[PDB]
Amino acid sequence: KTVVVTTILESPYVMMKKNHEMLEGNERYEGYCVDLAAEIAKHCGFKYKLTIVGDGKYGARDADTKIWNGMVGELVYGKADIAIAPLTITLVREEVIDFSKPFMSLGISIMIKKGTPIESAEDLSKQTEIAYGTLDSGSTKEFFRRSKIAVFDKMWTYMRSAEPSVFVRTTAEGVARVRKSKGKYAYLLESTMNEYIEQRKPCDTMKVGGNLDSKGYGIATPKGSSLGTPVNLAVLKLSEQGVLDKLKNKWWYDKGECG
Ligand SMILES: CC(C)S(=O)(=O)NC[C@H](C)c1ccc(-c2ccc([C@@H](C)CNS(=O)(=O)C(C)C)cc2)cc1
Ligand SMILES: N[C@@H](Cn1cc(F)c(=O)[nH]c1=O)C(=O)O
Repeated sequence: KTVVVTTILESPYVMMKKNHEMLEGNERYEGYCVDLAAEIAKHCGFKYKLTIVGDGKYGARDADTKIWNGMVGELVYGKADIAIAPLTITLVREEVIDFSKPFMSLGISIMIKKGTPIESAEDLSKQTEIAYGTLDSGSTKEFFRRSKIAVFDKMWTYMRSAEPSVFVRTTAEGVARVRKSKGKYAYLLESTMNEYIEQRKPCDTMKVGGNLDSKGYGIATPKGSSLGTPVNLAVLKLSEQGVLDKLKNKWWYDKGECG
């Protein structure tokens, strides 16, 4: 059968090709996870169709109805066979879907407009002049909402009460907000995205400080799927053959624009 892959528009993992109007099917998209999908499919021996998740969400569970949205929802309710995306491995997700060993490491990080007098989360937490926010749904938001760490708790308590809202609906919105706010907004986002943006014109943002946590993205399958095992073996093989490194370099650094 043709494997249905759910994924999400997020640079440089999955992007629309420049002439995507005149192209169709999987050929409409480019990026790290596009390449990774091709590799995994080659190693597991399956045909596949790339589909952009309907609600443009990563995956969150409603506290009241217990219903999952986003890519995770697509997996749990039988809409997709596999998610190949920068989907963070988390405990609550692992309880309802299966993850491969991780294919890329990351941690929550801080993005500033160059010139901003901020070097750490503690720095942010100690002041109010510079606003700061996260993506409105996903593992970063959850990290802050659930954290028992003093500094991070202080930051969450600030963020959920800030007027107007400091949360954004896409990474693009967060980056744009950094660039337009003349140093008065800092954006908390996954280090991988931060590092990508740092390598792109107009070269006016930077990652500062260490990461706030350490985790990974994994390939996800519906719980108890037969695809789970071969997909995991493929991730291991791609890791050991240096393919994951080659792809990371390909999409992040090989054509860097900021030196
Ligand atoms: C959710 C967490 C439990 S976690 O993210 O899974 N682990 C946390 C821990 C600090 C950690 C975080 C990230 C990494 C890490 C290390 C390597 C990789 C890639 C490059 C290869 N993954 S692999 O499994 O080692 C490989 C042999 C295929 C991806 C993630 C390893 C350990
Ligand atoms: N990977 C996350 C989604 N996600 C993406 C980002 F770019 C980010 O900065 N924060 C975040 O939670 C998830 O799987 O929920």
